[PDB]
Amino acid sequence: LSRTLRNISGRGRLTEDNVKDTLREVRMALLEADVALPVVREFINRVKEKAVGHEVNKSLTPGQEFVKIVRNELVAAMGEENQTLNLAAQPPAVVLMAGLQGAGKTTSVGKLGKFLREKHKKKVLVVSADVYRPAAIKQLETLAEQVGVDFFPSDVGQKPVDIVNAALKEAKLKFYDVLLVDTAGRLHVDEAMMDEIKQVHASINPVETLFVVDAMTGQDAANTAKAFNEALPLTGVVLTKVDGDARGGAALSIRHITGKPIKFLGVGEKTEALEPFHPDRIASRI
Ligand SMILES: Nc1nc2c(ncn2[C@@H]2O[C@H](COP(=O)(O)OP(=O)(O)OP(=O)(O)O)[C@@H](OP(=O)(O)OP(=O)(O)O)[C@H]2O)c(=O)[nH]1
Repeated sequence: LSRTLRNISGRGRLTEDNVKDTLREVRMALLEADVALPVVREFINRVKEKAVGHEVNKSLTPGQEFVKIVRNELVAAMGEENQTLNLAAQPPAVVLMAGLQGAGKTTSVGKLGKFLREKHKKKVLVVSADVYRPAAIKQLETLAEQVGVDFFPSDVGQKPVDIVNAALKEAKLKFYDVLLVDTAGRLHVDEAMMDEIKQVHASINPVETLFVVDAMTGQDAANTAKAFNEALPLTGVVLTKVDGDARGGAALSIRHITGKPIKFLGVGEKTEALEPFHPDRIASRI
């Protein structure tokens, strides 16, 4: 894939124009076909501009220089460096989970609770404002018991905004380092549901607003991301179901469309299947 052609120009000191055109065509084709990405035109142009600017042929290792340009533009396209959760402000840190139904929001709250307790030694509250989907509040409660985080009780009778305000009060009164807020989603982008997410965000003033999206959705993930970024000040993105996306380019798309970093990757169904996103790692893998 992107590996194979990039290997063929790993150590070729000639870099003839046909060799550049052939390498660029397959990277264009693999980005376009291997995944649902349509902004490849911008990536190829930047790689072409840098190659002319840095005079790759002048270098002792022109193919290595050309691949270095491709990797560096890939790392930049994916966010340059890992950005962590916004936990250096004043406790409690409020993290709002936003996204469509089926993206993986409830599972990700459990994943983040495990990650925050085991790695950052933090006290964590989880609350669910999903009074619309059936059994969802119990689903968070069960996940909280599995990951060792505390749960704030919620009921279908309550209205989402009231639930979040009450949990924030517990988080401040009991000195919780982190409050994780799970929210209801719809399966397509819905304005009414987008209006209620706005009121919940306004009430709790979240330090972190995380957009959870399914990589398997492909191009639709970027469109969903733009709509959420437009109506919410997204601080980060969580890409789920990576373990089941053979294509693998929802990542590059989202950072381009939103300008917001991917902070975490969901790589499975279990609570430990969370991995922090490192653009320089992932870029080297492919
Ligand atoms: N392969 C994979 N699937 C994921 C991942 N994250 C979430 N899922 C799927 O999402 C389901 C649970 O998360 P959801 O409750 O649906 O997420 P949301 O609906 O957006 O939040 P919400 O409940 O509305 O608050 C899981 O079902 P199950 O846990 O029953 O397992 P299985 O994969 O076999 O089905 C998974 O199907 C991931 O990282 N990798």
